[PDB]
Amino acid sequence: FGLKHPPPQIMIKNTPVPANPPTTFSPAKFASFITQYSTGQVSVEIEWEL
Amino acid sequence: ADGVGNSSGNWHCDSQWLGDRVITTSTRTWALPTYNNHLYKQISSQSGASNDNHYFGYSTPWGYFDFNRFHCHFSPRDWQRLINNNWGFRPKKLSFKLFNIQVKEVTQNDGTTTIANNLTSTVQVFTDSEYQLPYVLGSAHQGCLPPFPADVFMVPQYGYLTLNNGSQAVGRSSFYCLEYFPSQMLRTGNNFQFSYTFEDVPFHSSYAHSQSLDRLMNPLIDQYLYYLNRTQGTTSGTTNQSRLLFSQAGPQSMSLQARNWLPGPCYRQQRLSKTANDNNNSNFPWTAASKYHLNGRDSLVNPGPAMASHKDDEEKFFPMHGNLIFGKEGTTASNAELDNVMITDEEEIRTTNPVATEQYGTVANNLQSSNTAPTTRTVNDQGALPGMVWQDRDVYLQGPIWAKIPHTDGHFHPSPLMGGFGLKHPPPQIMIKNTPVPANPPTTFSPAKFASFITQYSTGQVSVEIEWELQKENSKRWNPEIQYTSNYNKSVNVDFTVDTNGVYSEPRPIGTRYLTRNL
Repeated sequence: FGLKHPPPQIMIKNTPVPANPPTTFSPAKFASFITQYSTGQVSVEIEWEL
Repeated sequence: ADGVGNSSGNWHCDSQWLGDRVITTSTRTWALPTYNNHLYKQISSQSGASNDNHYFGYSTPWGYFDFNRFHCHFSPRDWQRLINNNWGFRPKKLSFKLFNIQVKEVTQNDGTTTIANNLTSTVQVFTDSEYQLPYVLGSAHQGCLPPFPADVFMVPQYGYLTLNNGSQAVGRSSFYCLEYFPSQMLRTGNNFQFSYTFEDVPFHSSYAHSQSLDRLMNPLIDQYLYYLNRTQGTTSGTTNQSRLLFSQAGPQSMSLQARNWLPGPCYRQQRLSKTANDNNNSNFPWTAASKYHLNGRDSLVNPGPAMASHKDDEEKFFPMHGNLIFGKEGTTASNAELDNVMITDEEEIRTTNPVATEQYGTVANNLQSSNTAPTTRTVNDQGALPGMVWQDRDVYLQGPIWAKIPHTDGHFHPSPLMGGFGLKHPPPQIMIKNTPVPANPPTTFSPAKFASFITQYSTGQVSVEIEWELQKENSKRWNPEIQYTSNYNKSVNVDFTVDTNGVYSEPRPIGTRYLTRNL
């Protein structure tokens, strides 16, 4: 089936958790994060005509 | 007010364009360490430093939140859209939110480090709505919400200065303890809200002038006012004797007409060519720079009065310390090259404001007579005269938004010389801090100061939202207008995006003044 307005794309992401920052302020880009992942359950349900 | 498994607030960002106003909101992630080991530290300049570079003050364990830059709110597409259709704008309302706060403890036992959650630790936050602490915003300091929403940033440390007699202090100096303020303590689950309303402020002139002060008349009709145009005699035999003669100024003698207004005030600055070899071979800066000194110590006027960068067809000369200079991505902060920086141009105000490199004009300075010929003098520093009309300095996507007008008895033009809107009651400074968590105390009571704390930091999300009023343009110009565009030519990477290494960059400065108006 071709659709002008198909089911939209759901996007998911893990927010970045910074590691311990330097004691003295630095304007440099923060590039030391805590490594972690995520898991969960996803349910889908489609009603179809016959 | 929630538990540990419920999130406070969401990630909003985006912007909304309404009929007469635009709501720009942005969310970022922030980190915060402990500063000065939870100590207030006195800071003096140095022993043997320069007289001008002297200072006395304090540094606190408190951070603060900065969002006083347009690029910390707008986006390149939004900015281009705003400046290509509007004759002005100004802030109307402000909302601020802190949420999703986590306090994380750090442990060190070897070369490795371990980070753990600390659910019972609080965080202190408060806003100086009564404007009692010194205002350090509006000084073009670093550390506002990075231009790219995906960047995680760091909360700058707070500190202030006071009166100093050399490197020392005076009894008139003040000390402010920020723990001496009512502050809100919040754990993982709590959040902080804040709302604010800007006061009345003039619209920013986001347009150039299609006319000029010196050319504001009819190019077809003579004036009915006479002007002295000759002192000798025009007739034969009288060309060598004095005789006053009066003419009427028309389209030809267009520089001798009568006028109503004068160009803005001037404060001359030195000139520099963008080509290195065309300049003088000496270290003249700070020895040939327009500088002002008070209390016996000098200081440099970097922005200075709003004055045109160069004349027409110059495109090569800029005043020394006469315009904002931005840094390109990944540029050293000490002795960078000319091609690694970004010098802003303020030529749009050539019509009203005098050029910075040149003078205001000449004034007679003697009583001419038969024996003595008249003599004039060039004037490079000009104050304020009746009938003076001028224009303010433009603002840029990366430039400052506002500043705090000092609480003094007198003001002439409270518009900041560095940027945009001057406010008597600007958005207050929000300060945030990590409460100190003591380590195990001694078993036997000791009155000594407790100086063994648990090392930990904090992180969270900060949302900001400003509602801005817009002034629409209704121009009767027939031909098209000049506007900001992206070059269509092929390029390795497009402007205002990330490179293969994921580093966001800003290639050029963008000014608001693109549309035109008649004087």
